[PDB]
Amino acid sequence: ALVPQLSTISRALTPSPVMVLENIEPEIVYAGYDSSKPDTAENLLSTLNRLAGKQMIQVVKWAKVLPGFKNLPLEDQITLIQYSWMSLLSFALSWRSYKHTNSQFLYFAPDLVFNEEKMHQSAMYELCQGMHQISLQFVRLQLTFEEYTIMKVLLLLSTIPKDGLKSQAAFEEMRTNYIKELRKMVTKCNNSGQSWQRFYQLTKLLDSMHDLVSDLLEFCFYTFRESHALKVEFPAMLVEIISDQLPKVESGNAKPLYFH
Ligand SMILES: CC(=O)[C@H]1CC[C@H]2[C@@H]3CCC4=CC(=O)CC[C@]4(C)[C@H]3CC[C@]12C
Repeated sequence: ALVPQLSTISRALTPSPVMVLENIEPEIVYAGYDSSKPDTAENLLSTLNRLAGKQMIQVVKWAKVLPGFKNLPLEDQITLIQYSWMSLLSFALSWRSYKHTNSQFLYFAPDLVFNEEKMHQSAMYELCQGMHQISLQFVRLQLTFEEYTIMKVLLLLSTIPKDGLKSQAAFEEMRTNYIKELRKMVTKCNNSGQSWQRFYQLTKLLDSMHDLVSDLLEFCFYTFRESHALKVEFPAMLVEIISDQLPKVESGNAKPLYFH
C-alpha cells in the first residue's frame, strides 16, 4: 500500500567516504610555463601564481562535493578554504612530487618541474627545500593515496578564526569524522602498536605543515604587497584570497589546530 521511503539498494551501493575522495580528486592542472622566457624570479613566481589560481578553481569545485562539507554554514566553508589554501596546495605539490618523481624534484605541474636550479632562480629556495622535505617524508613513510586524501581534508580543517566559526559544533563533527577515517585507515590486520605508531607519524606530519605554511605565507604576503616593485603578478583568484587572508593572519586572527 505505502511506498517505502528507505532505499536498501541505495544504502548498499553508496561508496565509502574514502572512495568518494578518490572520485572527486581534481585532475592535474598545467602551469602554462613558457621556456622561451628567462628563468628570473619575476617570471617563475608569476607563473607559479597563475598555476595557483588555476589550482584553486579546482579546489573549490572539489570542496563543493566533499562529504560533510555542505553540512557546515556557508560562511564557514568559505572561511576554511581561505585559511587553508596554502596548506592544501603545498601538500598536493609534495604528493605530485612523490608520485611523479619519487620526490627527486618539485612537480608543480607536468610542464613545470623544479630541479635545484629553478629552486634557486625562483628566489624561494629555502621554502622550496621545505616543501621538498615533506615530499621526502612521503617516501620514508610510503604514504598511500587513501591516507593522502584524508590528510588533505584534515588540512582544509586545520586553521580556524581565533574568534570562532559560525558553528563550532558542525566543524568539530566533520573534523572528528575525518580523524576517525584516518584512524581506521591506519588499522592493520591486529597490531595496535604499529597502528598507533603510524597514526602518530601522520599526525606529526600534518602538524609540521603549520610551520611550513606560516613561512610560505610570510613570503607570499611579502611579494603580494610589493608586487609592483618586484614585478610579481597575481591572478584575480589569488588577489581575492590573499586580500582576505593577509590582514586576518597578520593581525593574529588565524588559529592553527594541532594534534601534538
Ligand atoms: C609568489 C609567492 O609568494 C610564492 C611563495 C609560496 C608559493 C606557493 C607555494 C605552494 C604552491 C604549490 C603549487 O603547486 C602551486 C603554486 C603554489 C601555491 C606557490 C605559488 C607561488 C607562492 C605563493
